[PDB]
Amino acid sequence: DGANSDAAKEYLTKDSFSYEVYGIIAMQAAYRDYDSGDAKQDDNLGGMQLNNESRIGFRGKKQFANFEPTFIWQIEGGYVDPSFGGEGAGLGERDTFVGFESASWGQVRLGRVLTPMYELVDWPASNPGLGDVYDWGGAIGGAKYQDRQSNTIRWDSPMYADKFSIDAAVGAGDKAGLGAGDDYWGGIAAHYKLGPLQLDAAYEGNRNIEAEGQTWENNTYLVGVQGWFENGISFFAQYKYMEADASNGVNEKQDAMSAGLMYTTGDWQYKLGYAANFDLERDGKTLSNTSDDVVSAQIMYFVDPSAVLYARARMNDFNEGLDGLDDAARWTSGTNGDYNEYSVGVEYYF
Amino acid sequence: DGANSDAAKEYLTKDSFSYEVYGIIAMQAAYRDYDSGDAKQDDNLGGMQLNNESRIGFRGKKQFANFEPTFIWQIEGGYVDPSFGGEGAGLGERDTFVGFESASWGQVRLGRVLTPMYELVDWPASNPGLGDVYDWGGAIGGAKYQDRQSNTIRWDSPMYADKFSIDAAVGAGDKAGLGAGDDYWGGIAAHYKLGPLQLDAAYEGNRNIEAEGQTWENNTYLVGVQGWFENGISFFAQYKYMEADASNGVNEKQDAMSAGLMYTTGDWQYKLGYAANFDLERDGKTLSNTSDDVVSAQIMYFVDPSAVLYARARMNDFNEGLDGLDDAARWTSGTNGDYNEYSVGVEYYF
Amino acid sequence: DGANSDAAKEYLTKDSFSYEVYGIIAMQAAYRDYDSGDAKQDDNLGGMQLNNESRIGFRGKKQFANFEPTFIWQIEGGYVDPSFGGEGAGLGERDTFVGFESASWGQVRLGRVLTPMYELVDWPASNPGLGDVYDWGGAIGGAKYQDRQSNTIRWDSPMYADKFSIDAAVGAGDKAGLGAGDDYWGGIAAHYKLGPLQLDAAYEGNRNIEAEGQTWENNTYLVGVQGWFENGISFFAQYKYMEADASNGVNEKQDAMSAGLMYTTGDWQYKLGYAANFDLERDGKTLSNTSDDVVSAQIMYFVDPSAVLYARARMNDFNEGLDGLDDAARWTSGTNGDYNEYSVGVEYYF
Ligand SMILES: CN[C@@H]1[C@@H](O)[C@@H](O[C@@H]2[C@@H](O)[C@H](O[C@H]3O[C@H](CN)CC[C@H]3N)[C@@H](N)C[C@H]2N)OC[C@]1(C)O
Ligand SMILES: CCCCCCCCOCCOCCOCCOCCO
Ligand SMILES: CCCCCCCCOCCOCCOCCOCCO
Ligand code: NA
Ligand code: NA
Ligand code: NA
Ligand code: NA
Ligand code: NA
Ligand code: NA
Ligand code: NA
Ligand code: NA
Ligand code: NA
Repeated sequence: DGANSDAAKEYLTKDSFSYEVYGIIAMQAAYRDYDSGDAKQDDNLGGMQLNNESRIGFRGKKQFANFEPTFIWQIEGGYVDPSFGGEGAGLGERDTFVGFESASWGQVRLGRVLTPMYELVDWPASNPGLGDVYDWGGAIGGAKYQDRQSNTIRWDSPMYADKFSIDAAVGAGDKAGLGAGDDYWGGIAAHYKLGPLQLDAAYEGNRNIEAEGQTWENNTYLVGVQGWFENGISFFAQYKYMEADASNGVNEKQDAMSAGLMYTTGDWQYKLGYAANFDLERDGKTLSNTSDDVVSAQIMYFVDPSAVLYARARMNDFNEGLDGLDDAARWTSGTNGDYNEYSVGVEYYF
Repeated sequence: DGANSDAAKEYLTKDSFSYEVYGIIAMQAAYRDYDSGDAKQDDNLGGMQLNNESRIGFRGKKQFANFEPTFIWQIEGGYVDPSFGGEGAGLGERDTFVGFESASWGQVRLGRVLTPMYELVDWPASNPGLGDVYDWGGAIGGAKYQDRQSNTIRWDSPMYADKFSIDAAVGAGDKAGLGAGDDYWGGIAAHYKLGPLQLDAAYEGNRNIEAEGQTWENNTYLVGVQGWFENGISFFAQYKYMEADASNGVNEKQDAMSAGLMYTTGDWQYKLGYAANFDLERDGKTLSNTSDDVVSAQIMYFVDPSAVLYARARMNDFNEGLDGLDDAARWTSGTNGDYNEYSVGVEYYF
Repeated sequence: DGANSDAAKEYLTKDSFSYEVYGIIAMQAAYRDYDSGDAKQDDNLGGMQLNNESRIGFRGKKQFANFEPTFIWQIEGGYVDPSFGGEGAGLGERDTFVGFESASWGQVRLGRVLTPMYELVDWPASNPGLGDVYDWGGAIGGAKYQDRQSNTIRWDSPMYADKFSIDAAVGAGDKAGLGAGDDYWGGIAAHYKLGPLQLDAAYEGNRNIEAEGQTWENNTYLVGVQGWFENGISFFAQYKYMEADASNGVNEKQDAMSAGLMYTTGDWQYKLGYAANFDLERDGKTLSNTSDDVVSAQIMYFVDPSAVLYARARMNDFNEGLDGLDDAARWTSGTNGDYNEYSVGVEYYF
């Protein structure tokens, strides 16, 4: 089977030992206390779980004899036993790609990677534990952006003048990746280092998204700043603007923000985070109680150059629900209800 | 994505080459002869299969610079192609955990591990081929015990005075691990070395088990002995007592036993095994024909220090069926009918 | 759980470092242009995808102290992100076996391997991109052959007199592997190297195949020739004859062929391929328009001893459909409709 059967194994010279095994060992013991309005649902969803986000990966680089740009590849496994999921992950569930790099024009990757917009949403703005609100939270229809996405081509520019970089990507959408749709998206992000500050801007457009009986277009915009000061204080702040248009003329808009404050001293880092989605507006009308927010606190100990220990507490306050354009409830990260979470964890890199 | 995204890869110093790849290569060619009472069911269930229980694992240890107890981790894949199943296993389907160890207080593991009770049920008492009766066999409702279980914290004591050790564990149940329940369980085992003998006792309690339209509590108790004699004879014997209470007032009790005899000489080991479940009692009344038993013989050849070859033959005689508390047939390991199995196998450890 | 619990890990001497990690990094960017007769279906199925056929494997050999023939084993992962599928593959989805080998009598493998017949169908006769027609295409009922198959024992002879080799195999069927049937199959292939030519012949019989409310018997025969000339010209040609007999007395026949021409000069290889399935005959009557064919062109660049780059174009013309013996449509590789495909790709072996 496959594009060339096992011919590579029969005719090519094996490049023995040209790989690296790597892994992130990551365990979070997390107790969730839900307040959904239903005592049984709270008992099911809440309680103590172990969130095992350990993963194994393989990666390598190769200088082909007949081609100047260096070939790069990566295959990274999924989380081996996350909370709320069964055990076991396949290889290739996380960033998994081939590509080429050259110091002059940067790096082009093909495969499964983070979109330029999602990368900024994810880090720094989803940490610590802000992601239920800022990453995959929100009430807007269609697809505000992809996150980790297969069938993508992504270009990461060089760091021009040691100060300015661009990431650009296009790819197939989720249904298109199964031969079940013709959705697609394109995106671009830019970063500018201004001394102790970094400026970020990003865009993503999704097209031909099928949902709630309509076809959707989404456009999402993001601006952010990150900074670190000499007294050990650092911060980030991000503003995010989401627009969606359905094929029946319905328009939706929602915006969001995320901010974080960190104090690093010695082997310790203290962190506070806040994120909110504001009320969704549909066809000029504000939908009441469609906002979300989360406040988070974290203390982290640099127990080793390769590892951290941390404790975290957060409070999620979600929207009360809304209907999509087909008169059914629209799923959001608030569907299961509000909760608080107390957790301790370890992360280790080999 | 995740509790801390890809921050570990970005900010931590990679602890290169600090891992081990290990594996058990295990293949059993097994012919089954079923006598279910339906000739077509016999043809489907029976016949020759290959039972590929090979698996790959990763593990390592790390002395963190700022923390005295040693960090340990393991990620083990599932069986790559077992009999009666499709091919392919993910990483993390078997014992997969992080933990800490210190010579004074032993070892604590968090993740997916064997329960204290199941570890004794599994070894030595399920071997060779006694498991259909003694491990997952039985007629009792609820969950008599978990076996390999995610969302567990397990403490293994040191071997005090070269004689006495304890294993204790608590964890979330199966539905709770999907956010769909609040089942939980706790267990404890103790081992006492009296020269050539070892004494074993174990307990497990499961709570809030949802099954057959009821909520269940289970309590399971186990006592056993194992012995090694230098004329080459070794043996084990176990008695197991299981009780279950449903929320509609039903009580069930069942007990079981397992015994094995071994003669080891040179590169050879002969083994006989026997296990039985006795009649289930429901509400003080014994249910007739709800018992099971199995007799097994095995010859094992130590073909290498790292590997064994073995041949095995066993006869399973199962219960004749019983209803659960929702007036439908209760699934047991006897549902598919009686069978004999003849097999040869290899196991190899790298 | 398992035939021997975790006893290997507790009692056997670990053969550390007796393993190899290997991989094929394989990425194909493929644009599909469908002409199915329905514009929506054309839009869903067609478009650009990445076909990531990268996979990771583990393999090794061990000379047992007490056994002459060398022990061999392999565990190979599946495709990490193929087109039309989700991401993630388990270990063991591809060739995964244990076995023994000796220079005198060849090699026996137990586990998941290609059948002798399928190996010739796959390479050379399905390349480049002829497989939709010649590999899993075709309209005949039952199972014309297995491809990669679990529960197999396969014997590969030595190359006698440097000229003649045999592969023979038997195994359980797909439902038998789940204990849901008693299908099985046997096959044999032979190869003869006569100067610049290689001659190939193969047979496979499948029995007790359940499909379309019937039980099927299949017999498939194959003859082929491959040639390599010193001026850089090479070719292959293969003929395939398939017969099937259903348990209600219906008989079916179909034949097929595949041919390819290659010109290799320096670091370049040009390739043209053609394959066709001819009209199916059912109970002596030809069913019109049940034939398929494909024409394909490829240019391949040997970018490295370990890697190739290639570009490829093909046009698939499929049958218009047919009913099975239960009066429902019989699925074939033409069910989704005709299409053209343009692609570029890379393959790399480490
Ligand atoms: C849980 N039963 C599994 C069965 O689902 C399958 O293994 C799946 C595997 O096929 C899935 O992968 C498959 O389905 C994915 C969506 N869930 C998309 C990718 C696809 N290859 C993995 N995500 C999980 C394994 N347990 O085959 C092995 C098994 C044990 O029988
Ligand atoms: C210290 C380990 C020695 C274990 C030896 C094996 C013991 C075999 O005992 C079997 C007893 O037979 C049980 C009959 O059923 C008992 C009914 O009472 C329990 C209620 O279910
Ligand atoms: C060394 C032998 C070289 C082989 C060349 C002979 C093969 C030529 O036969 C081609 C026959 O094709 C005729 C029609 O193909 C089948 C119908 O097409 C299906 C359209 O749906
Ligand atoms: Na719960
Ligand atoms: Na989990
Ligand atoms: Na997506
Ligand atoms: Na069978
Ligand atoms: Na199997
Ligand atoms: Na369980
Ligand atoms: Na499409
Ligand atoms: Na895919
Ligand atoms: Na098959």
